[PDB]
Amino acid sequence: SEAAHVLITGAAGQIGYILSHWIASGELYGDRQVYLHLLDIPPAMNRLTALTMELEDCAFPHLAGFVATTDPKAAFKDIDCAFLVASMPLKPGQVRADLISSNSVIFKNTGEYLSKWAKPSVKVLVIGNPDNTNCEIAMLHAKNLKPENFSSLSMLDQNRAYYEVASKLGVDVKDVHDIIVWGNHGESMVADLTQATFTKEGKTQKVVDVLDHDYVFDTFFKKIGHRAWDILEHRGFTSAASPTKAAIQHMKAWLFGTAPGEVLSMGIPVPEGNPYGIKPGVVFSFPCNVDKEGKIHVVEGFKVNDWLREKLDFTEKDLFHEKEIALNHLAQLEHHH
Amino acid sequence: SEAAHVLITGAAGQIGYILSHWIASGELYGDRQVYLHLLDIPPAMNRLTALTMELEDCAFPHLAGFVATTDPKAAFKDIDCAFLVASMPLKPGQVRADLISSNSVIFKNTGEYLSKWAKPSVKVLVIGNPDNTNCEIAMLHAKNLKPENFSSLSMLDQNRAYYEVASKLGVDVKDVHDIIVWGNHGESMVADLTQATFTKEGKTQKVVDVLDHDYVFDTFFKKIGHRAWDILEHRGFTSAASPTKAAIQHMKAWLFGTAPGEVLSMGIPVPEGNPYGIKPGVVFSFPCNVDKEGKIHVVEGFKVNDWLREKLDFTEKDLFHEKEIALNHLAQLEH
Ligand SMILES: NC(=O)C1=CN([C@@H]2O[C@H](COP(=O)(O)OP(=O)(O)OC[C@H]3O[C@@H](n4cnc5c(N)ncnc54)[C@H](O)[C@@H]3O)[C@@H](O)[C@H]2O)C=CC1
Ligand SMILES: NC(=O)C1=CN([C@@H]2O[C@H](COP(=O)(O)OP(=O)(O)OC[C@H]3O[C@@H](n4cnc5c(N)ncnc54)[C@H](O)[C@@H]3O)[C@@H](O)[C@H]2O)C=CC1
Repeated sequence: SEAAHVLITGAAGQIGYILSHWIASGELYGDRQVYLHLLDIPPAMNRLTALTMELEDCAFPHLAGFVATTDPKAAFKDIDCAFLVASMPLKPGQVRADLISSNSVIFKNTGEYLSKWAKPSVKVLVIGNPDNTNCEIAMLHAKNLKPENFSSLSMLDQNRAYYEVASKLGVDVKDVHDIIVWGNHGESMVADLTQATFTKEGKTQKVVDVLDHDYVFDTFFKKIGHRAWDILEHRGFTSAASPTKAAIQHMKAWLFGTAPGEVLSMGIPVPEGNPYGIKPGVVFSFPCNVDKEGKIHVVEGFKVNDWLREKLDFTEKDLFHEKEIALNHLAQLEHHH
Repeated sequence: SEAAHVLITGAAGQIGYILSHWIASGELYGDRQVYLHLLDIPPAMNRLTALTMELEDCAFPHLAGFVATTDPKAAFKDIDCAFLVASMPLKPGQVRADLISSNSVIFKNTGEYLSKWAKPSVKVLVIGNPDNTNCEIAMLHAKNLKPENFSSLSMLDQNRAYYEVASKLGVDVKDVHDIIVWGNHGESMVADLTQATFTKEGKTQKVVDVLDHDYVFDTFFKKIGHRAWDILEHRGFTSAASPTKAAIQHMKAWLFGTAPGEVLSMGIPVPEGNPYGIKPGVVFSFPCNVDKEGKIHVVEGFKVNDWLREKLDFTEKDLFHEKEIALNHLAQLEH
């Protein structure tokens, strides 16, 4: 077989460094070889060279080759999947609206590169923040691609939730089931425990039937929400290994399918006629599985109580608002020209 | 199965960060769960805490639990294997004798902790520099353990050599065979291409028969020698992912055995009656394989020409010298 071509943007950063090695080690594509397209900006090219040197010094049997570059054509040409890690960080004094705005241009341009140069079968995982909206913008501006080509990463938050709940309950993570992260990232994200069950001593119960209401519907989202800050506080830098783990997990499931009973939160273009009353037009985190053909499906059968309904409606509203900001910013720049 | 207990020293550093995650992902012990013992020093507590939070945030099914601590006893208690990454760095104005001396204390103490608290079957991989001598010192001070419990990491250098020679030949790494790293780390390391072959267009030839003499016996060793430096110059930090890769490769082979035809350079206490005329009493990188019971063996059948003989003798002499420095320093401290 021919090697799979894999793009990583912002390749010289923390996440790119780990992600490239992990993929080159064979963890993503199994026995198949990989060819890495490694994209960054000119200031970062020395760091990027250092990365390629270490890749080389691993003598990876799965690594068919690589290109390290600042050129979009070289980075996107004939790729099979992409980890869009790079984004424009928040500048001092900026609010979220400005973050959405600055990134809208990057992701418009990236959608255009994808459509022009990537394989029609390309699987694009959006990681750089604001990821749901960056994904929507990239998709909207990729004329030869389709919704099925795009998703955004919410698995980091799901993994955080699983560990938090399992620890609280005093069980292993494998003994907790059906925790879901819905909607947008950021403040409106819905960390849903209302479906969740756990097994302890051969006894299976619902999480919300055992834990205090205060914990579930207050303390829990608080700990999840301040987790990244807490890591930065102690580390001096933001997370790197844990988003990488989640990214590989998402893509591997997307490529080859999920396991029986497995439910992974994934940001996807909202399907028309989804069973949870979400309006098409944005990228929204749903409970998902993936079939052996690599197609993502929203998992049916979960229940929406009044609390969840309100939270879903709020994060839906939030996502359409972000989209509006992004499209308006692009329209204003266009008008100015 | 009960969880395998895995120690990583210097856990809060760059290598420790990646190594802990890679192991927790299941890549070392397969289906068996792991329980990480993460040791570092007092000023690194916050970075260690940060590491544990990220491990937690991966929701690894292979991670049974962890201890993250500055306490020796908690870190070494009932461990099954150890990656000894931490070491005393060279301080400005110090020479190699100083580096050997400062680390001898640390590794004497580590040998004692290992003997006192680790399982008798513990597999100890020494990574922190100077690794051959650190390994020898820890072993000598591990009363209840044996030479079989100890090895040192030379696989990063072998992997570097394979990619260098493959790139020079314009072939795939898989098409190059029998490159070996012998002896000590540092200046006297022997990057041996005299056994090595490669395949291309249906022909197998010796590397030394095809590549230029100046390349093989000068340019090549210089390239391998200034590689770490060149990465530092570009990265702003020392290598991390590549030594982690080699360390997992080494330990996984040690745990389950090597594949057919596979030859891994490994630093081991010199076996009596090894076929390459090396004296017992130091830790020396040999071409090795590992049997299905996890026992390391020196590979037989390689040839020692006059060039290799001289290089082997020089690095051997170098190792016994380093050992002497370390033991003399420890002796001074006693009296
Ligand atoms: N969705 C999720 O679950 C999470 C996402 N993230 C996102 O990942 C991003 C990267 O994180 P780190 O790797 O820690 O950051 P980093 O600052 O270490 O590296 C970012 C890299 O992107 C590069 N870059 C900037 N603009 C670029 C462009 N137009 N094209 C290509 N490369 C470009 C930089 O040169 C740098 O090498 C963050 O900015 C954040 O948005 C971070 C954590 C979790
Ligand atoms: N054998 C090989 O192939 C290679 C070995 N190395 C070795 O790896 C070592 C560390 O590399 P990184 O982790 O990237 O360095 P780093 O500087 O990022 O972190 C080293 C860690 O060791 C800790 N440490 C220092 N003294 C300690 C003690 N007595 N007990 C416990 N922890 C202690 C530090 O607090 C620090 O967290 C180097 O000292 C070097 O000797 C590096 C490259 C290749």
